Amino acid sequence: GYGYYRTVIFSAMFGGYSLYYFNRKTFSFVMPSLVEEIPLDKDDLGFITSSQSAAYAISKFVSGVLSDQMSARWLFSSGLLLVGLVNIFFAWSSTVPVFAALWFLNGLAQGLGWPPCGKVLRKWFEPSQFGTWWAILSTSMNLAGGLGPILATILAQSYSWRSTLALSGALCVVVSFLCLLLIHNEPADVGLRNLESTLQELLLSPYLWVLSTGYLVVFGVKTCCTDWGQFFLIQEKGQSALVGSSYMSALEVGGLVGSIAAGYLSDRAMAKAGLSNYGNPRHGLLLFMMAGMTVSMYLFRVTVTSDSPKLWILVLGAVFGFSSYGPIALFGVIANESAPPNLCGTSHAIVGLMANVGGFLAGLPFSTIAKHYSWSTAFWVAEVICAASTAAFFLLRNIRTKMG
Ligand SMILES: CCCCCCCCCCC(CCCCCCCCCC)(CO[C@H]1O[C@@H](CO)[C@H](O[C@@H]2O[C@@H](CO)[C@H](O)[C@@H](O)[C@@H]2O)[C@@H](O)[C@@H]1O)CO[C@H]1O[C@@H](CO)[C@H](O[C@@H]2O[C@@H](CO)[C@H](O)[C@@H](O)[C@@H]2O)[C@@H](O)[C@H]1O
Ligand SMILES: CCCCCCCCCCC(CCCCCCCCCC)(CO[C@H]1O[C@@H](CO)[C@H](O[C@@H]2O[C@@H](CO)[C@H](O)[C@@H](O)[C@@H]2O)[C@@H](O)[C@@H]1O)CO[C@H]1O[C@@H](CO)[C@H](O[C@@H]2O[C@@H](CO)[C@H](O)[C@@H](O)[C@@H]2O)[C@@H](O)[C@H]1O
Repeated sequence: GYGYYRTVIFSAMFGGYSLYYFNRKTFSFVMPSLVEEIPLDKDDLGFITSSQSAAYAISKFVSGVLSDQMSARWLFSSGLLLVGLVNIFFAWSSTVPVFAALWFLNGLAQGLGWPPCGKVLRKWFEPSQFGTWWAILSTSMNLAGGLGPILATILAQSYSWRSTLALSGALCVVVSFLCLLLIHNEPADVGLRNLESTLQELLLSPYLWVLSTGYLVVFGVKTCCTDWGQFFLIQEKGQSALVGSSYMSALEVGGLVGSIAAGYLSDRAMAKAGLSNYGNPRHGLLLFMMAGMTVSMYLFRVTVTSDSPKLWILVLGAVFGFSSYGPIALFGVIANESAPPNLCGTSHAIVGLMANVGGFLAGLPFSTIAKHYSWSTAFWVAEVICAASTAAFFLLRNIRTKMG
């Protein structure tokens, strides 16, 4: 009788996470029609966004460490209420400091979304199907971000800005009780069945640092290419400004399909596996996609000129997105799967912590080296770094897998 329970649990988690991500960018969704009532500038916008980003960055790690002990049913609902209440309070106030102080709590509550879902997925679904549903659930954020602007446009036309956030908060509070009532933390509670590791042992496993370095390199390269690619294409390749938007759209469209396909293929690879404590069945795609990333970077840098047509650029962007948005999901799955059953949350939190520094590296230093020599001089550096990391991961493949 696993079918009904799995269906209802996944539906509840999908709706809950869609609402969590929708109630995170609602400020940006309603921003246009908010300056006429309260006169602001770009500095206030930066202040609020920075406060939210810092709060989210801290809360992700804190929640990831905490969720290993507290229930994964009383977090996924408490965070959603808090988000809804903060949204309502934002709706019923109009001044910069209350906005800045409320959005900090918004981010702090937003940080409590994923770890409970990951824990429930690990302790409910099969070990050979844990990557497909992970990838499918990850697309709720994409769906919310792609459909939200349209709903905001058709809603704020017939109402005001304070008339939208109140409804969003009411919806969040209403659905919080449903997600609390429907989610079962473990299959043993109902009456079904499913199938000694200190934290120091987790911190004393080389595989964790290998995964951390891989995630750092992949995320840094992706951030660099998705940030300064338009500037490279508009100031060195002599292309029209129109091709940048198409290039980014192709990159995102390819990335979504890449994530889903990587999840499904890695899950399929596990069925035909001679389970052991050495190696990893998901390592084939964790290397093939990185090689594809390097090849696509080389082709984008070398064989692109004003003579090149639009189709070539679109294909290159799609291939780069397909090869770039997959290894991130695979790193997440591997870090949340190769850990002791009572320490899944901590390992994922430590791996994800290694991404803020990657973003910082992909930020100002890249602009500095571009300012000193050129854009191509920095893209070549990124290329060689990625190639060296791919090689190093290639030789270091049979390292011990099970942490602890
Ligand atoms: C108890 C703390 C203990 C640590 C102290 C060391 C320093 C701590 C600060 C580091 C940290 C929290 C640390 C988390 C917990 C650490 C626990 C580790 C324990 C190890 C055992 C906050 O770091 C900064 O975040 C910046 C906000 O961005 C702010 O700088 C201001 O903004 C600057 C430009 O951003 C300007 O220069 C200027 O406007 C300010 O300067 C700062 O106020 C804040 O300090 C990490 O924040 C990072 O989150 C990521 C989110 O992805 C952010 O990436 C981006 O964010 C958005 C734009 O940023 C984008 O929209 C988003 O697309 C992109 O992803 C990063 O940018 C950064 O935000
Ligand atoms: C099993 C899946 C179930 C179905 C759900 C998932 C599939 C739906 C995907 C929807 C999708 C694909 C667009 C092509 C559609 C064909 C796709 C084929 C499948 C569908 C048949 C829409 O992507 C665009 O959709 C547009 C609206 O249509 C938005 O325009 C807006 O509207 C204007 C006025 O309305 C306004 O001026 C203005 O607000 C916008 O300009 C764009 O903002 C949005 O990027 C992807 O959305 C998702 O992609 C990711 C990429 O990482 C993006 O997240 C990013 O993360 C950071 C870095 O990772 C980025 O730095 C950050 O910027 C971004 O947060 C977002 O894009 C996210 O939302």
